[PDB]
Amino acid sequence: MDKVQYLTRSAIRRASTIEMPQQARQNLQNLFINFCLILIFLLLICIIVMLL
Repeated sequence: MDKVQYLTRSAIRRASTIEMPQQARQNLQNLFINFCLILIFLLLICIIVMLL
């Protein structure tokens, strides 16, 4: 790596934050529900496997 490091930095930062600063902020919300889903369900799936 040597050029793909700065080329990528400007590929998303100067494209996904200047053209969709209002949408990207709202879309990022999906990261919260996804983690919370996998974070709370990873425990429930164990209740049935540890009993049946």
